[PDB]
Parts: sequence; structure tokens; C-alpha cells
Amino acid sequence: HWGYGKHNGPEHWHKDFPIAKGERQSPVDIDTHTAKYDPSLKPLSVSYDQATSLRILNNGHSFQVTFDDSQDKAVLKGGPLDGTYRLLQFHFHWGSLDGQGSEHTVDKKKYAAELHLVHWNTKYGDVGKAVQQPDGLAVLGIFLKVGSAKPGLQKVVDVLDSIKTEGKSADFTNFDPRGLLPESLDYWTYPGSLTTPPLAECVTWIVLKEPISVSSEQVLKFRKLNFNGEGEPEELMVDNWRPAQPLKNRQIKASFK
Ligand SMILES: NS(=O)(=O)c1nnc(NC(=O)C2CCCCC2)s1
Ligand SMILES: [Zn+2]
Repeated sequence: HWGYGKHNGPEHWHKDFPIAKGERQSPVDIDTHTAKYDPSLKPLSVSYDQATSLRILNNGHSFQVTFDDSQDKAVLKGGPLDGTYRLLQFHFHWGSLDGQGSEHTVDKKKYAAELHLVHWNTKYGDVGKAVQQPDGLAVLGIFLKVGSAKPGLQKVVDVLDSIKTEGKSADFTNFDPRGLLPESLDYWTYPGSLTTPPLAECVTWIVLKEPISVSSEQVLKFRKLNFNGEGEPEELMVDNWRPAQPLKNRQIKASFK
């Protein structure tokens, strides 16, 4: 089964998921000097006030916080998007060291981690149908750098001890994902894919230009999670990031000058 190790990592994924070598794979390097400001791009609308978080879960590749997406409660609109995209879950990708961990890169710079808030287009009715559409999902990507603590992340960090290994989950209600956002909603956007299998080419990527800072203690707690399930040889959940993929016939647009 797929993972991030030598024998099951990103270089192997194409064998089970041939779209791994497709025309709109993610992540990508964002070359800031080649990205073009698109004045027709609207501001992002991040409407998270009614977000209803449900569970936090270690799925063996990351940890994710899931939300009630059965109604328009936490939605992403605007920017490059047509229509309404419901927040389903967020998760992170991170490194074994502070100089790697992000999936997208900016002028080849790797951040310590990357937060993905995964949303799906309500015109497709459910996320499984949305994954089958080229405009089915919108992932809001936010870089993490190590510096000062992010207070809105602490509640996540506080609970990771309870989901150390693959398959463990915990109640994670009343979590406000607005606490994970940077000040600026300036973004780059491009059409891409899920960065984990099945690598479906269904994502409008919206990557914020402003990172959030998290503390060394916060990221260290990410790195104490396990890829393995309980009772198996302990393999720390670190470096669960896919590297940048070929941009191919795509233009990255910037919402800002
Ligand atoms: N790293 S990422 O591009 O944000 C992602 N890679 N696979 C992702 N799968 C999902 O979100 C789903 C969750 C539930 C049902 C379908 C899909 S999200
Ligand atoms: Zn992700």
C-alpha cells in the first residue's frame, strides 16, 4: 500500500495510480516571477463562522480534522471559484526537519509544513462525485514556518497524543478553523490534483502567499505521530509530503501584484 517510504512513496504511486504522471498533478513549485497577476481574480471568500468540526483522525498518512459538510456551514467561495465549496476536512503535511515538509514550494523554497483545507463543490452533491470532476474540489493551502506559536493550532496539537497511530480518532468538536488562517488572503491559484492517491485531477488549488508561523513545540508534536498502527514497528509520521510535480501546460495566477 502507498506511503512516503523508499518502497511505497511518491516515486511508486504511478504504478497503482497512473494519473500520477498526468497533465495537472500537484503540488507544484510556484515560481513567483512567472506567476501572473490576474486582475479578474476575485477575493477569496472564506466563510468559516458556522464550521462544525466532528473528529480528528490519524489516517496513517496525516492527521485530519473532519467537518459536517451536509449543509453550507463552512464554505469557500470567490477567488477563482464558481459556486460554493464546503469544507470537509483539513490536514497537514510536514517534514522531519524545519527546511522541508511543504508540498508546494515557492521559488523552490520548502516550508516546514503545509495545511490543506479541503472543500468540495456543492453542485456535485457529495465529495465522492466531486472527486470525479475537474472542478470538484478546492484546496486552500497554507504554508507553515517555524517561529512563534499559532494559538489557533494549539487545540489540535493538544490532542495529537490521543491519535498517535493509524486508525485512532477522537472527538474534535467546536474547533474554529479560522484560527489557522494568516492575515492576508492573497493567493496563487492553478488547476491541479489531490497530492495523495488517488491523485485525482479534480482540485482548484488556492495557495496563500502568507505563511502562518507555528512554534517548534507545535511542529515537534506533529513529528511524534506514527505512520504505523499500534503494535507495529514505530515509524514516525514525518516527511508525508509529495514533491513538486511538472507544471506542464499550466499557468499559476496570482491574486495580488
Ligand atoms: N493533499 S490534498 O490534495 O489536499 C488531498 N489528497 N486526497 C484528499 N482526499 C480527500 O480529501 C477526500 C476525503 C474524503 C472523500 C474523498 C476525498 S485531499
Ligand atoms: Zn494535503
